[PDB]
Amino acid sequence: PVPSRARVYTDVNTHRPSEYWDYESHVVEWGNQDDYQLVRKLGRGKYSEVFEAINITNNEKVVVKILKPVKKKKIKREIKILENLRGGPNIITLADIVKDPVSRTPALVFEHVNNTDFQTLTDYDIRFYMYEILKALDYCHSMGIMHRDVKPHNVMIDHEHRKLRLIDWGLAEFYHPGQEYNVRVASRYFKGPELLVDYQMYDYSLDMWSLGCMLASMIFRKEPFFHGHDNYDQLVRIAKVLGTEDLYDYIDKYNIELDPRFNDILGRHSRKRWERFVHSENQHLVSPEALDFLDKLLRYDHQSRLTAREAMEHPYFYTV
Amino acid sequence: GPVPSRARVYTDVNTHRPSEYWDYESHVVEWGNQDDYQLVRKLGRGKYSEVFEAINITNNEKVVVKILKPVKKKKIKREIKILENLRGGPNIITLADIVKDPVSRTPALVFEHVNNTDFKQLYQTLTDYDIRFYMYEILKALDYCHSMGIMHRDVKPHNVMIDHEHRKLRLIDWGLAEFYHPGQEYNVRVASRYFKGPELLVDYQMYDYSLDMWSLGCMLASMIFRKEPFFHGHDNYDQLVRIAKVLGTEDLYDYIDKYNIELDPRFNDILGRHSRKRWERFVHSENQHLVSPEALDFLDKLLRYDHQSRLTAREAMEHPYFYTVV
Ligand SMILES: CCc1ccccc1-c1ccc(CNCCc2nc3cc(OC)ccc3[nH]2)cc1Cl
Ligand SMILES: CCc1ccccc1-c1ccc(CNCCc2nc3cc(OC)ccc3[nH]2)cc1Cl
Repeated sequence: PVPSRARVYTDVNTHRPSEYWDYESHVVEWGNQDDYQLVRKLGRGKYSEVFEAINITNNEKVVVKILKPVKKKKIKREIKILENLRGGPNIITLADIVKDPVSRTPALVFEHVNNTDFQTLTDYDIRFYMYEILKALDYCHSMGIMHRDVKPHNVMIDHEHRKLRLIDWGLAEFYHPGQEYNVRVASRYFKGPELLVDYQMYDYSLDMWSLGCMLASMIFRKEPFFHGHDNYDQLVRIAKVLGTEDLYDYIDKYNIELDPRFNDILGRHSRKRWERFVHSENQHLVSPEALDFLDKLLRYDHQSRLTAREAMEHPYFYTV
Repeated sequence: GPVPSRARVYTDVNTHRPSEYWDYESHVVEWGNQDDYQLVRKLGRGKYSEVFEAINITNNEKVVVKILKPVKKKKIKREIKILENLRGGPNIITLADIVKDPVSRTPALVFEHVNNTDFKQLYQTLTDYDIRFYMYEILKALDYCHSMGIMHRDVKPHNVMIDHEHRKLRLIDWGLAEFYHPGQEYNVRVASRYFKGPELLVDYQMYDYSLDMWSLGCMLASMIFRKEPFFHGHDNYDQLVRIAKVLGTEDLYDYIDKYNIELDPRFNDILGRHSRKRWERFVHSENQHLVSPEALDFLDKLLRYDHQSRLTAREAMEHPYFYTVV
């Protein structure tokens, strides 16, 4: 395959000392979890359990994410990235790194977030929160980090305080030009074309594809927008909207070899117009600006997608 | 008999934990294969250990291998359990592996590598800021291990490794460490002569984390005054006389009376009568650049006969002497 690199923040890690991006060499100081009393379980992840807790030293609520130590290297990676991004705009704030004295199970302690469930959402609300996610993305990309798991589940919102946080940095990675990354990242519905066609030299632009999937689901009230039933089928769902002509132009541009599992399922599909997804229940959220912005996000060619900084200057945000 | 005493902080941390945490005799040690490590050079030798720099042949990383002379099996289980409990704590030496050589079957502990700077030459280059910085780093380790219900019981310069280039500090050699249980009567034959707290010297067995705070105080005094060691006893009885020559014999009697301690008759002919000295007395041309009212106030609050009056590690971290450190 043809090599590729990010159009923005290409060498931000290259120009930084190894201590910034060498997470394997990072020394983790595990404090005592006795300073936190667990209150209740909030939810479960594939390798984590999140709890609401109280910091007994200052009577403040916190969130404790207890990690199943399946891969030690991955825990070091998440901790290093969270430490590097700590305090960045709309990034979940790592407050402490602790282990229970008896269990010795790794646990991450974060700032509390009064997560609203979610209906009454306005056109302005979508622009507002989309801009808030872009602030987090332009910040983490500028810090040489790809989130690689952008989806609604990883965005916490406190609608009362108009506060948004990008969470779960467990799949995040440092961007190095020319690096070949594992494509088994992100959640099925939000996997970029690059992951599905097994193109390993991807970049921050993957997060922009995921953001586009979120936008399409909201404005069209179709969740998920690209509803694959497996990783191969996911690419077919994309092809049913974007067309198969541009998919071949993409794979040809990067000299990608298509897995033979696509042979019997891909078929032939026309490129659809975004206006076709507009209906009576969603028309109050759709506008020419929204469709133009969406069109500039959902592109097979990762290099042609808007960057988070370019996306922030789009007319769709002129009102925020 | 003597008046009972308990720690002012972290009193019941082990009492409220399941026996698995502190019953080291029942702990099952999994001894791995030492073939993954090649010994490079000897770093130093302890009374019952030899510490080597080694290379982990599976990942080409340097490690530290402590080969223990298995004189007391229970003590090895204790050290292993404590190191396992504290594994990953701030400024605590990190146990990486537990191994036995296939032929020798000698117990060996494998730790994270530490680039130990020789301070015998950099003792002269240290600044007031450096002493406050490294003292704060030791207090992080102590407040952490105490919070984990562990007393180190051998706090001294030899058991503190510093990589000055990276401003990295590690509290090592947990061979004498013990689990704190309120009301437990401990062996007083712990720590190293110069660093022994008065509780040990007067054979008061019901001591606690505060013992480590006296030892830290001896280290602070030897550094800021450039007097190594600060309390230079020639035997364990004489060590108390050297402390009394500074702290005075009036406060020593107030201490033993408070806990109804019986003073060993071996003290009769050597203790004498001594005035309480002012800390400013130890200031001289060679060390004045390391001394300040804050430093002497902090030292005065560590070096107290009464173990209960000494600052805890958490109280010590909030002292004005540390206002200048992160
Ligand atoms: C209105 C903004 C918006 C624009 C476009 C597309 C979607 C959305 C959106 C819609 C809903 C949500 C809320 N997602 C909830 C996130 C969440 N995981 C959690 C995990 C937990 O424990 C594991 C607990 C609470 C959690 N809470 C976030 C977002 Cl960003
Ligand atoms: C400025 C730091 C400081 C502030 C206040 C009082 C003392 C000190 C201090 C001064 C020097 C040192 C360094 N000690 C190194 C100890 C050490 N064990 C070793 C064991 C070895 O084999 C078993 C080999 C080398 C070793 N090397 C530590 C400390 Cl904590």
